[PDB]
Amino acid sequence: TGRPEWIWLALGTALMGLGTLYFLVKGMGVSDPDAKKFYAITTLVAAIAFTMFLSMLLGYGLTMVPFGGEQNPIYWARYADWLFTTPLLLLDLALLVDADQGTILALVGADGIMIGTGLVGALTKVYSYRFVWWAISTAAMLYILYVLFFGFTSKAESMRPEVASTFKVLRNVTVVLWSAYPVVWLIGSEGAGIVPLNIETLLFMVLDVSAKVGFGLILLRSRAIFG
Ligand SMILES: CCCCCCCCCCCCCC(=O)OC[C@H](COP(=O)([O-])OCC[N+](C)(C)C)OC(=O)CCCCCCCCCCCCC
Ligand SMILES: *C/C=C(C)/C=C/C=C(C)/C=C/C1=C(C)CCCC1(C)C
Ligand SMILES: CCCCCCCCO[C@@H]1O[C@H](CO)[C@@H](O)[C@H](O)[C@H]1O
Repeated sequence: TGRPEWIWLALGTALMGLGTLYFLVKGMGVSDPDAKKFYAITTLVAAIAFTMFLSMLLGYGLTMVPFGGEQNPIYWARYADWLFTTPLLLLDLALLVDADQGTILALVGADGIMIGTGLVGALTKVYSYRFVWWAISTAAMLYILYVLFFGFTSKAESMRPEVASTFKVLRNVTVVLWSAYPVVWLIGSEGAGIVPLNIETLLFMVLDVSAKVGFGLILLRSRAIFG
């Protein structure tokens, strides 16, 4: 009939909006140039989330895809958000540990794949191929999560305990939250259609807010971002 997911779009909008504005204000107040690069990335992550939630709320970034004999709604704008915001989040982790330039290029890379395949999955009309795309995307994601868990922690260990242990909290936050997205896609409106669209918007919304504003509040309050 109508669109019951709207409420969680509206609450996502509110939350990314407040977070964007809060980061903007704290970021403008501080003088340290190193701390600033973190503000700039993190305020930008939130701002993009905000604009994409707000579009969706207003009914944009939505398409119908036929698969399994039905006409099925898919919010593709969501992938336009992730395309930019996930790699910016990795750049935050990467600058915290002084990652080598070519590790960063690998992650951004893996990441582009992850979002690009997720999206193609979300629009494929042969039901089983949707899961082929989904599996590739999850493979790229695991690769990310591996490098953050093995490669970056080893890097963090070269840093003062305070930047290491901030990194550890953020790594920990990223691993738990990111590792849930594939499960939601698989069981929700984009995959098996078990969990309906409203409940799935809710879940992604909570993961997104946690993965960006939650992440942001942890980083941007740390002494670790100061030079
Ligand atoms: C240097 C010179 C360059 C030459 C010209 C090229 C410039 C083009 C830029 C990139 C092209 C993207 C096109 C686009 O369209 O973007 C993506 C999308 C909108 O989706 P859709 O329209 O197909 O949805 C369904 C369709 N149906 C609802 C209307 C029926 O959603 C989004 O990522 C964002 C939506 C808007 C963001 C909200 C904040 C500010 C918006 C103000 C302007 C809006 C004016 C109408
Ligand atoms: C602010 C948004 C965040 C941190 C979003 C993270 C999203 C992912 C790690 C997405 C992962 C996906 C898969 C692993 C496979 C299927 C489709 C994707 C895009 C949802
Ligand atoms: C109310 C919503 C507006 C959000 C403003 C987000 C600001 C994004 O961040 C911007 O990144 C620049 C690089 O281009 C940095 O060097 C800056 O400090 C900043 O202008």
